[PDB]
Amino acid sequence: DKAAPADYEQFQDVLKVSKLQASDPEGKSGNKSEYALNGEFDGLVLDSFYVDKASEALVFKMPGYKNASEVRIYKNFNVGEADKYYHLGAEIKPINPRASVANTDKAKNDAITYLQVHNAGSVSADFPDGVSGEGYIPHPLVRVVYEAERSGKNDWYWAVIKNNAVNCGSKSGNKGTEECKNAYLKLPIAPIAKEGTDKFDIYVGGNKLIINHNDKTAINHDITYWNEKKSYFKAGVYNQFKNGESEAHFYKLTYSVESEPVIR
Ligand SMILES: O=C(O)[C@H]1O[C@@H](O[C@H]2[C@H](O)[C@H](O)[C@H](O)O[C@@H]2C(=O)O)[C@@H](O)[C@@H](O)[C@@H]1O
Repeated sequence: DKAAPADYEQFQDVLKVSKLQASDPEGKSGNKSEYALNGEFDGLVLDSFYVDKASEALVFKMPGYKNASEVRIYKNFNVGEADKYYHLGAEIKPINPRASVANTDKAKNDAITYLQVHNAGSVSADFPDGVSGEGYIPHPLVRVVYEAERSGKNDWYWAVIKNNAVNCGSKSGNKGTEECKNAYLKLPIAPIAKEGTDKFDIYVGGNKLIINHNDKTAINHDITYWNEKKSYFKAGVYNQFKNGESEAHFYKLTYSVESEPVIR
């Protein structure tokens, strides 16, 4: 039933420019495993990363709080260039995500992240693609998440946007500040599909973050405050809930560099 994603033409392009980071839910190493660090995914099939032969879905699957199975796209890109927009396209079906979160500990821990724009560190700093370095702050620019319930909305996708470039980590000395208390916009994108897939396109460039869902722009947000941070894409599952396992089927996942975003 399970095959190597590298065998499937529709995923080959994105995999050539990615590595896989995958937690080991019962491993005792305490740091995630990493694979295809050279962008070569031949032979890679795991419980947490495979193609389902029948549907040809790329499956990311992961038990346990804060664990993840995700590809990390190589390019550390600048978000402030005119006419250069970095684009992550995905067509996904989350698999019974309400079941995944059903045994969680508290209402806030009821989320699953599918797509991210994270920072690698400063545009000022000389470190290569594919890794992180000086200037890194421990917050992604945006996560597209499923949330079971928020603000009366049940089973919607949300964009969790970091709305400043401040380090608000536990060792920052900043957690009490206004910037840190008010650091995020959490904005509702669309309910999860009743049937079929949900199509996402993220464009980052020209000092903008654009997020489309089913070809309709849901987020169109100036990100000039982030433009000192080299940024990069991740896609898969990453768990903000306890005591279960998440699963997402990606029927398409693409990465490209465009002269302009699609705004509609
Ligand atoms: O749950 C929280 O205390 C805050 O989480 C923040 O998102 C975290 C996220 O859960 C992962 O740890 C992540 O990738 O790092 C994130 C970050 O932005 O630092 C935000 O959701 C924040 O609103 C929460 O209060």
